[PDB]
Amino acid sequence: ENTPLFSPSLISPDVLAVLPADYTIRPLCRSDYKRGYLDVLRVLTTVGDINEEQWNSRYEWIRARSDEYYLLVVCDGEGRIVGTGSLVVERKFHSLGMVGHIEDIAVEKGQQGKKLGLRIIQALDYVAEKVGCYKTILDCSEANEGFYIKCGFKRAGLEMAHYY
Amino acid sequence: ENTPLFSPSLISPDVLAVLPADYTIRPLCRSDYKRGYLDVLRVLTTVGDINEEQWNSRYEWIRARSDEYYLLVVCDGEGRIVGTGSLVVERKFHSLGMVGHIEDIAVEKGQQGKKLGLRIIQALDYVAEKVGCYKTILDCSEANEGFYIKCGFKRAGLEMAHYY
Ligand SMILES: CC(=O)SCCNC(=O)CCNC(=O)[C@H](O)C(C)(C)COP(=O)(O)OP(=O)(O)OC[C@H]1O[C@@H](n2cnc3c(N)ncnc32)[C@H](O)[C@@H]1OP(=O)(O)O
Ligand SMILES: CC(=O)SCCNC(=O)CCNC(=O)[C@H](O)C(C)(C)COP(=O)(O)OP(=O)(O)OC[C@H]1O[C@@H](n2cnc3c(N)ncnc32)[C@H](O)[C@@H]1OP(=O)(O)O
Ligand SMILES: Clc1ccccc1-c1nnc[nH]1
Repeated sequence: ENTPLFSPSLISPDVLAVLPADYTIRPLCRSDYKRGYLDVLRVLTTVGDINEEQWNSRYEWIRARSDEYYLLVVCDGEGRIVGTGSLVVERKFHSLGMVGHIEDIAVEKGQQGKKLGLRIIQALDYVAEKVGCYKTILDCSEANEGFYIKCGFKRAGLEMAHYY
Repeated sequence: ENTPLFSPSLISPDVLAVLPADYTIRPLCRSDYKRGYLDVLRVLTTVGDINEEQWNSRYEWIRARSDEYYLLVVCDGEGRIVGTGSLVVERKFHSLGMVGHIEDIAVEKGQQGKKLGLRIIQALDYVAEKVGCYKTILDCSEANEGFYIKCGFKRAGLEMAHYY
């Protein structure tokens, strides 16, 4: 239940080197249910009650796709998840090339503005580079553009949406 | 080898109703190697030589992920693929919700400006709706924004990119 979602060898040594004392960034593991992962997600959207059975099934589902869905967490060294982010690696049918997609970055409100979001993005960029992505992309609002600029991203196009 | 990538029941009846005579939109199948699929892709990027062995292996790879990677084609009714597009369905770890991502839309140059790109997008939107996506998103350049506006998309944010 402490078996990481993906290899810890995919975590940037340079990011680990600059985290606050006792903090770590690491792959999700199944035991993170107990470390307040869903609480960090509540920064992003309303989540809902989820029980350990459901968590365990959703964890086996993502683990079946661990060559695509890279979920990592920032742990405060006291058993509390305080940040998360996702890299989804799109393996094309670019001479069969690969694009990383950054998704669902969240930092607990009380821990915001301490570079933990930057560290999460640096870590997801390092995963994507390591697995052979030529680029990482993400969609953002006009309001958090300046966050992604500080993380070394540049405007590349427009996000278009269609609602049902 | 005529076994479709995904169920033909996911193809919009309304789109099939308005295609030019003898044209169809349908899931990719393994035999599409022989119908000039790679030629349509050359509208998007430079592809390279790929042999039938490689095609067959890449086809089994996508078929293993046919709950995520929905590739469809426009067939002219004379054995020629003249358009393609992809829907990638992102199943979240939104109360475990789903986002469609439209990718790699291409229409052969000689068949452009006849509504085949619109039909491809309408068809991919219908797949996403049917499988339970709350929204479909895509990234585009400023130059083809007006194409997506005509297909019923609206600007929703910015695409940011990070190169290696
Ligand atoms: C692709 C997606 O994930 S979109 C969803 C993004 N997530 C959310 O909107 C959820 C709510 N917000 C958050 O969780 C956080 O505020 C995040 C993840 C956006 C940013 O994380 P934080 O830990 O707060 O930011 P962090 O301190 O790492 O920011 C790095 C730098 O960007 C700055 N910054 C942070 N947010 C913003 C912003 N919205 N606009 C401009 N600058 C910003 C920080 O002040 C810091 O600047 P510095 O280098 O000059 O110190
Ligand atoms: C998310 C992604 O896939 S990004 C990659 C997009 N693909 C490419 O750039 C590859 C090259 N381009 C193409 O293959 C095609 O031109 C496509 C797929 C962009 C559009 O396909 P087409 O079949 O040419 O367009 P289609 O005739 O369906 O266009 C529908 C309407 O939009 C119009 N239109 C098409 N392209 C554009 C454009 N770039 N700007 C504004 N309007 C456009 C058409 O004239 C038509 O207008 P109407 O309803 O008034 O007749
Ligand atoms: Cl294409 C895409 C775009 C944005 C977010 C995720 C995806 C994806 N899901 N599986 C593979 N790729």
